[PDB]
Amino acid sequence: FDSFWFVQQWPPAVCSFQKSGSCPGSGLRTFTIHGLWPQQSGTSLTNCPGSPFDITKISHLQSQLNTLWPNVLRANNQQFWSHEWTKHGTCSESTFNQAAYFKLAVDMRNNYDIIGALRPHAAGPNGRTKSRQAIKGFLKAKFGKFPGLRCRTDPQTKVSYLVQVVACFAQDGSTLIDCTRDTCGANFIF
Repeated sequence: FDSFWFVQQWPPAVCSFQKSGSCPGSGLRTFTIHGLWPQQSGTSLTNCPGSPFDITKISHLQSQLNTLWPNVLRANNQQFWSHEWTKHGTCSESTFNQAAYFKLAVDMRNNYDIIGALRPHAAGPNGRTKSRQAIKGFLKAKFGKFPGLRCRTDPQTKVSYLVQVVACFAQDGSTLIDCTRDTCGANFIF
């Protein structure tokens, strides 16, 4: 792999697309971790053969993980961590074992406070229209590089909502680099 995509999601927006059934994320008011995806040639590496998920290897991080990496769609956190490790984590196992991988994600989250970067410039979430250029600019100002913005379109109203923010990292897992792909248009609701 040549880089990492550190993906954070906005729980309320994510759950807004679940028009049936429960969605624990409906009540969260902070960006949470979706995942840390190893990349190669502008594409996500997935389902690499590797070690099976082992909860005892990340036992010392259970408090941080339950707070920062909750399953927002269902009330089973461990299953979410297991799914993310098997689908993405195994692809960077040659240099980051399971314990270091989850620690990386937690550290990244603690060092990339999205709302904290937006709040002072009146760009915090308020269910109103925001500009892709403005949001990317504010984040670049605070963190030094351009983030990747991901959106989803409501099938009923055709309105676009910001659901995830990506921070791109070099393969060392600490050097921030510019992201180059957004799925958001010029404007979206946040």
